[PDB]
Amino acid sequence: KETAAAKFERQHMDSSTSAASSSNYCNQMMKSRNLTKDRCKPVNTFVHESLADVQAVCSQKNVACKNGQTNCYQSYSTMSITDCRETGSSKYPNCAYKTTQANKHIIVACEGNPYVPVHFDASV
Amino acid sequence: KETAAAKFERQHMDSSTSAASSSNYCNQMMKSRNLTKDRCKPVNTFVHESLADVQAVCSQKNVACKNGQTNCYQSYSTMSITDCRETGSSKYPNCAYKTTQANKHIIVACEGNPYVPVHFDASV
Ligand SMILES: [Cl-]
Ligand SMILES: [Cl-]
Repeated sequence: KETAAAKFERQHMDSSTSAASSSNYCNQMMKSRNLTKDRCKPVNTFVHESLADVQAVCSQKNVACKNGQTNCYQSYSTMSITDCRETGSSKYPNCAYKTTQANKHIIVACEGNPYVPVHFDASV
Repeated sequence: KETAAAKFERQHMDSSTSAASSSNYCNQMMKSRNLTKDRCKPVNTFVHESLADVQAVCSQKNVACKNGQTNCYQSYSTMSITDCRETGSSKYPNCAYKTTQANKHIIVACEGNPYVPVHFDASV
C-alpha cells in the first residue's frame, strides 16, 4: 500500500517544470501519474515547486481544513500550480482535462513524523 | 428552510466591496452572514462581484466538481475573492479567521430553473 506521503508526492508534485506550458499538460500528467486507472480522477492540482518548499508549508500558517480538521497549513508565498479538471468531453477510458495554470497559496494537510503533506486541500 | 440558491448568496456573495480592505474582514463577515451560530464554519469564500456576474458563471466553462459531479462551472475571468479560514486561536464562541484576498477563477456547482449557483467548489 502506498504511504500517505508518497501518494501526495505522486498526485500533487511536479517540480520538473516552472509551469504548465500547454493545454495538453493535464492530459499527459493525469495519465503518467496513474490518476486515470479505472476512472478519471475528476480534479487534481500539481505544484511546480521543489519538494522541500512544499514540505516546508507544514510549518507555515496553521489554518482550518475545509473538512474542519486543524492540521492544515497555508503557504506564506504563492506557488506555481496547475489545476486539472475533467471537461464535458471526458469519458473513461478517454479522459480529457482542462489545464489552468496559476500562482496561488497552497493549503495542505500535514501528518506524521516527519510532519509532511498528506492531502492537498485548496489553493488561494 | 433556506433554498439552495439563497444559501449560496448568503454564504458566498459580497458585492458591496471591491475587495477585503483589512485583516478583520472575515471575522466581521462570518459573524454577520450567520456562519458562526453553533460552531465556527471552518472555511468560507466570499466573491466580490455582482450577483449577475456570479450567476453568469453557470453558463461558462463546464468542468468537473471535486466530488465527481458534472454540474460545475469555472468562470472565464478571474474575480475578486476573499477566503476566510479559522486560525489556531479560533475557539467557539470566539471564532477567529485569517483573511486572504485574491483574484482567481471561481468554480461553482449550478442547479435548478433558473440554473444558478448552489455550491462554491473552489477557486483557481
Ligand atoms: Cl487536488
Ligand atoms: Cl467555501
